[PDB]
Amino acid sequence: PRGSHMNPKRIRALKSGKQGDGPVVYWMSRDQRAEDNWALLFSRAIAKEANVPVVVVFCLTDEFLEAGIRQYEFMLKGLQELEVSLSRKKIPSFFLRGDPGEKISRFVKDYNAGTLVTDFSPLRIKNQWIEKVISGISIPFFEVDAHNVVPCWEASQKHEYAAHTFRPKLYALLPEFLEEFPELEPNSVTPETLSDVLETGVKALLPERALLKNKDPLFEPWHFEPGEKAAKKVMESFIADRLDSYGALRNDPTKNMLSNLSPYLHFGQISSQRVVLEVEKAESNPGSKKAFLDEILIWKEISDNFCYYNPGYDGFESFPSWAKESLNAHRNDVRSHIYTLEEFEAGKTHDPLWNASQMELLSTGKMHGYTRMYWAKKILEWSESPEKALEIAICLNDRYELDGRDPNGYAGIAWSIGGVHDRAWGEREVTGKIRYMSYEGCKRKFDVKLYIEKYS
DNA sequence: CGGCTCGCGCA
DNA sequence: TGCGCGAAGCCGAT
Ligand SMILES: Cc1cc2nc3c(=O)[nH]c(=O)nc-3n(C[C@H](O)[C@H](O)[C@H](O)COP(=O)(O)OP(=O)(O)OC[C@H]3O[C@@H](n4cnc5c(N)ncnc54)[C@H](O)[C@@H]3O)c2cc1C
Repeated sequence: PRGSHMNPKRIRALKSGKQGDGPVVYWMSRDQRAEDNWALLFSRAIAKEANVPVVVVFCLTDEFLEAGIRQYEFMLKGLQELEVSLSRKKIPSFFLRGDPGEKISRFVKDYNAGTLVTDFSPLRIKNQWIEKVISGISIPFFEVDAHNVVPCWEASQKHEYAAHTFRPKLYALLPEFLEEFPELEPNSVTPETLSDVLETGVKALLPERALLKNKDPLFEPWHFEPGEKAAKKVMESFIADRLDSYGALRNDPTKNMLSNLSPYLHFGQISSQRVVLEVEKAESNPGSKKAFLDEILIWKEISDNFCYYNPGYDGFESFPSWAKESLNAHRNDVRSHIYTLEEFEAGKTHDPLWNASQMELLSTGKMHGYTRMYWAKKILEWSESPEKALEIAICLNDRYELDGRDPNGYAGIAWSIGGVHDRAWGEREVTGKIRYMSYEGCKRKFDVKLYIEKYS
């Protein structure tokens, strides 16, 4: 589809047809950014060879009622900044409200689009929208992987059992797909208010707000500034101040040594390929670079491999055969404790370490990467069944995490509860052969009293 | 067959 | 804190 700096393996055809005489339409969803976006670049390249302008369309769905204000404001404020960025490049952006299966097909017919492009997401609801759009349009429909360094359908053609089998496949394709991004050329031709959608949506989510006793909100919004510009600053400070000590202080929740990039990486406000490009060129601790590259490349893209090849990624059926047989045998085991969804949500357990972990989630929207393991595994230990544990963890993870509703979450929860991408460990009660984490094990690895005292 | 992103005993 | 071992089931390189 033309291009010199454009690898054709990044784009695949969802529907064939005669290319219309209208503008090229980029259905933006996962990658909400103007820079370092292969989908927006491939849309501009197709627009250049056809001598037509490119436009961006974003469909705001009713999915925001399932989450809260913390994710709604973080995403909508970045789209307000993105609207100004695309305007400087003469790219007009259109924001629709409703079902994408019906709104995109109507926008395509109304604007007389010539070609339709969208980004890649392995989630179930995205494939449902794509099949609805294919049946309602008659122009070519393409899909570009702008979230992974190596395209998901190109890195592996099957479900990967572990990371030690996915690691050689990914790193073998890095010299081809790891490249610099070309600049977004502005439009040569020419062709709802986001402020009202923000005030309307916030007023609908106000009753469901997380509060404390004196009716004060629990969420602290000053920890992470949303937007494409702020995501660049978070990367720069991480490379300059936090990348050196990353390899040694990554599992210490009392130290702020993480990249803090998952809120921006989830909404697509920053390209993970851009982060890899800068980390590769940075002269820092070699063990710290290898530890970070293993996270943002192997573990981030293998979660896309998990959801894309297992349509029941949020279910007990996606668990391996050894894990399902172990969890099934311990179904009748008496639990030491039993808490419901409301008691897990308010942090009213007997474990001050688990409660402090839940408080960091409710107040900042980003639980530390290490405690999220202990947070999820203790749910399986103090719940009715593995299905209820999977249901409570997914609920709290997608409702209060800023990086929630992400393929990393369903793969991370399945790792902690179902042992996905893990192996079997010592036999125990209730949990069986699933990996076990203890409060005493965290006491020997970091100052637990400091973590508890920080979040009450 | 070899090696996989815990708890535990011991410097 | 840092290291070596234990307990476990299975992939995949042959
Ligand atoms: C039960 C559970 C639930 C999770 N929930 C989510 C979620 O909803 N959204 C989410 O983005 N991550 C989730 N993860 C992964 C992990 O908790 C976050 O990626 C990380 O804590 C975010 O902080 P960070 O970006 O500063 O981490 P860093 O150490 O800076 O990691 C850098 C990047 O690497 C990737 N990464 C790191 N660790 C993992 C991992 N274990 N799996 C996959 N990718 C990883 C992420 O893209 C992250 O932004 C979850 C993990 C677990 C165990």
